[PDB]
Amino acid sequence: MPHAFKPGDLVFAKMKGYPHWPARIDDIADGAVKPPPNKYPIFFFGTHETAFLGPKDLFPYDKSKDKYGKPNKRKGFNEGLWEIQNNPHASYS
Ligand SMILES: CN[C@H]1CCCN(c2cccnn2)C1
Repeated sequence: MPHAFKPGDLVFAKMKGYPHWPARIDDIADGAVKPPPNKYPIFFFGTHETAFLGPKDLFPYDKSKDKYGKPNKRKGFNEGLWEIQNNPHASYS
């Protein structure tokens, strides 16, 4: 049975105006800005951007990749697909 989201989990993350996007739940570094309550720091593969999202916009990657893991024309998306498949836990700093 599912647990709550934790750092390192792989997802497709939905934002307004954008396709479900390959991403991961990030950790929060000592001294860094924390998310709002009930929100997680989401690192978007390919764009390397961070946004804060709640579970309603988070789709676990294994269950969802057949639907959402196809090439997209949008900037960064196909790099993102490579990252989540090939090195999803690397530093992209
Ligand atoms: C994939 N393009 C969007 C997706 C959602 C995350 N976006 C953010 C969030 C915070 C800052 N900059 N960009 C970029």
